[PDB]
Amino acid sequence: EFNILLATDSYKVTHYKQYPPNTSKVYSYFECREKKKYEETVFYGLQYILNKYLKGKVVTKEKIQEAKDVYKEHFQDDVFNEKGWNYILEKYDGHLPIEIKAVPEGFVIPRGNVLFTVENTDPECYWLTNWIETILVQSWYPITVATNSREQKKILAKYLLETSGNLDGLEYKLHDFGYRGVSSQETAGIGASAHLVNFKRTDTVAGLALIKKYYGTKDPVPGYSVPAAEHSTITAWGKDHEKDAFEHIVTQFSSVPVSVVSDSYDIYNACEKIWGEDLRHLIVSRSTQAPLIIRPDSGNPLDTVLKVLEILGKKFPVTENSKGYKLLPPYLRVIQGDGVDINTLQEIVEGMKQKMWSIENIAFGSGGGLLQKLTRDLLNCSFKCSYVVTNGLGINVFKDPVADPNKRSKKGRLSLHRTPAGNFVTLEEGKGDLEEYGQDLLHTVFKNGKVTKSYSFDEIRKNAQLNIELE
Amino acid sequence: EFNILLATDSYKVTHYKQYPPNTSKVYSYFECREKKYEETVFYGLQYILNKYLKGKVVTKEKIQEAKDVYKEHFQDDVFNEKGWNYILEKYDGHLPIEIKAVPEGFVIPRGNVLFTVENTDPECYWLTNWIETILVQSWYPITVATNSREQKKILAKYLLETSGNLDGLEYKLHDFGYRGVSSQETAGIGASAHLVNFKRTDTVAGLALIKKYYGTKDPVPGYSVPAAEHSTITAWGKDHEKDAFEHIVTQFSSVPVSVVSDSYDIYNACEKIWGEDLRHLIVSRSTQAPLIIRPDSGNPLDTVLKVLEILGKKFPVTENSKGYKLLPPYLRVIQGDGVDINTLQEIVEGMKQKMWSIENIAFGSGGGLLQKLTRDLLNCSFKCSYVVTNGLGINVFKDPVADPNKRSKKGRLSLHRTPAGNFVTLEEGKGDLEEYGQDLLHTVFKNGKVTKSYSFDEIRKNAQLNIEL
Ligand SMILES: O=C(/C=C/c1cccnc1)NCCCCC1CCN(C(=O)c2ccccc2)CC1
Ligand SMILES: O=C(/C=C/c1cccnc1)NCCCCC1CCN(C(=O)c2ccccc2)CC1
Repeated sequence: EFNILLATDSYKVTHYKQYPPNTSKVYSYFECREKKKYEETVFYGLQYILNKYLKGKVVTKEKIQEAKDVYKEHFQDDVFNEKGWNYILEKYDGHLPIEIKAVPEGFVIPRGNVLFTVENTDPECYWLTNWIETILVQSWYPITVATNSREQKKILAKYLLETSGNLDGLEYKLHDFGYRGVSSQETAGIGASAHLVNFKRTDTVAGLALIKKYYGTKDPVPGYSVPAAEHSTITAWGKDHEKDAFEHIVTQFSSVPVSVVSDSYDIYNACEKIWGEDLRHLIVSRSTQAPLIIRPDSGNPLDTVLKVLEILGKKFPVTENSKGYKLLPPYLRVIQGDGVDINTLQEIVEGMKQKMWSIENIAFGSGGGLLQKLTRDLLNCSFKCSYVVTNGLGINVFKDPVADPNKRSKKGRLSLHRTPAGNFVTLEEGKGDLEEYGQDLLHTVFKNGKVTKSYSFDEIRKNAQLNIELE
Repeated sequence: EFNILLATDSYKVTHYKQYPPNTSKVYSYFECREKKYEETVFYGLQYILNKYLKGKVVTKEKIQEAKDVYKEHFQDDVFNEKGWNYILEKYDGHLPIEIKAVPEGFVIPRGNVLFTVENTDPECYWLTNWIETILVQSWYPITVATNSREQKKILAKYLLETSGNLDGLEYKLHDFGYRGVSSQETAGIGASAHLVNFKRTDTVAGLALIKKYYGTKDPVPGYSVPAAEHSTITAWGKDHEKDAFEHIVTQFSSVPVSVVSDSYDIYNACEKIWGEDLRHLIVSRSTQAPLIIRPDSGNPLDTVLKVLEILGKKFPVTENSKGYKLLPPYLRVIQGDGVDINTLQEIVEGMKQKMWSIENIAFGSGGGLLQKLTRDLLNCSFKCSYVVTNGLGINVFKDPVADPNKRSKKGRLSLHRTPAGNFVTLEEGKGDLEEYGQDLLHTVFKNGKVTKSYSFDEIRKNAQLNIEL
């Protein structure tokens, strides 16, 4: 069973001996710190952490003793605030005397703004605010996946609008293939859920149960999949029987969309001769609601996409749409799901545009790039103390390292506001109290062991919409 | 609760309908495919077998849940309810799978078979690749362990060169990665992988994983040290940094303590606060309880070098037997910002050029150690190599025309020692020719049971550096 006393950076066990004596309040905040582009971030995932790990009776006698026993050996020393944890157990029935205020989930906020704040609600528990830094900072991951996924949606929207005149099907154009490429089962659920903030297609099934339990949707499920082959279901037929494999698979899935990985031996042969000639009659007969989707999976991603489109365009009836771009027949599409990240996605769609191929023709799968190849420094997600009360006097505190101004933190009590022009601003030094800037956009989401304000996944999706979708 | 029927890539739900009719066996293998990182540490499969694959993993309720979810997820009924029911009824929900693997902690060159998977009941031909997704997640502990060991090699080389020995090596790279990983579960897994090579970690989650799944003779596999963070310095107020420092070193007067010193001005902190105002509180400390000064910003090499130059003029420096400079034993440095395998190399080489012993310093690494890694780094990959259809075995493989690096191995595989004592993987069942001695893979899982396992102490032994041995 999870033990919050064993869920912090080891050194934090020692911090109750380090704060100034007579400190009754430690107040800290989280931001995606600005860096001298990812200019705005999607706030998502705190609600998961609050419910799974922080709410309710999280301290017990047994948990205190287990931590005491572990830390004794881990430090080869007795440092450990047994009395402080005892206090929470006795006085609050093991509920954390902490108040957390946050911007609503799904909100899209520029870099360098306060996203949430954390403070103790009992003077005895001044040490607790930063104890939970470690667990709360892991919110970096769903924030960063959701943000990077949204930035890819923006690229897709731009090019789809340019080459087709509308955004039909945008939400299906980036498909999560990342389950095997993430570091754990828990990470898979969290990351998949964050991608679904922006899109509707995923093979990372773990995201579904996460969303159902912690957020919820009106619809039965938040994400969808489609039948598809893997190399094993092709190669198992034998090298001389690739066509037999293709024929069997498209016939098994004759009335639903089906993707068939076509690069086991020679992608270009498969497109030109197997799909384009030998099995063409099984493809041109298909429904618009049940296309064949050809899936390359190797080679230079742009070069391969372009050559695949070139081959198909000569074997199948191509039209030119109202924008002047080439369009495959509706029973045939392509998905590129190898080596796709935000940079290569851009290169591919721009390449297609230059060769006059509509983005209607293609969708993308992304695995490692979408869910794993991300770190906490991408958006500089960071948690810092900005205000303490010592001997009954509040003081505004901060770091400001001489050699790195980018690491300077904010001072004092903070609030987030709309500007007169409709943008965002973070007020420092308790200045929000002057009420010159309308209401604080941070809301209490956690107080004294209870989750006080929750968002459905539908609300989050609405909050994270692109401007172009709004238009 | 975990449900293995909902723990695969969605498209694999549809694969039972795509294999050749009358297929009775699907046999697959995992390798770190050949294309830096010439050899990999095999670690973490045992965690997966015990936590997710062993025992009764199918129930009626689990089957109904998955059926209900997939109906909505596909907007269609494609789920193999019959196949999962067969496992439940015939085997009391235990997986009819056999997995063979190299021993954990083993250090093996790229492009070798590390484990194999096959069904033990013809009805369950589809099950081999159902569990691809979970098993392939072993990439992460393999990669963390491997990259951590590569850093130990660097530290070993330079500590040996600058000091003449390896004393303390296992304390020189400290895991700071807990906040920087993607989840609690990842934290435990990755921290445990670093502990294959080192003994210091602030990622507490790894201790419990190791105790539950591997075990050590010692009470715990990893250790920590008291240390400040910016909040315990800055809370004192900007004009009271000296007060914070004094309080902290006085509270921790008889144990090692690290104190982050760059809140406002690292160079001032070192030269004036530690080097002058509080010097008397440092030179009185025990060799068993040094002050460790922690910079945390600026260019990592430049800042380490300047910090060392400052301390060397404020404190008595000696020259060790190798000709390198050494701080007094009550004073050390830890650099824990921006450290990855590349910057680690740059720092120690820069220290060596300026005649500073590696004895003076340790490294903390967070995102670099536990998060900034992908499955592409070692090309960790699972592929089918052998099938039996209509009673005939067939060697199968992929070999994409545009990328020879993605070519996979053919047929039944085995791992052997060569005459020179190296590893070789034999394909096409050739291990059965008995020209290369015994298969080095062992059966680790069979029909719901873990059949062979390793303590964390043995894993550490297997993962030792040549220089250590
Ligand atoms: O190939 C796999 C999964 C592979 C996988 C999974 C997991 C791990 N590793 C690999 N899944 C098949 C997805 C095919 C979906 C198609 C794409 C083309 N398409 C559009 O572009 C579109 C047309 C009209 C409107 C909107 C979009 C129509 C829908
Ligand atoms: O500063 C932190 C943690 C900060 C943190 C944690 C978590 C997250 N984010 C930040 N931990 C302090 C560790 C200090 C250990 C010292 C290093 C110097 N040293 C040697 O080099 C050595 C000398 C002789 C023999 C062997 C080694 C002696 C041991």
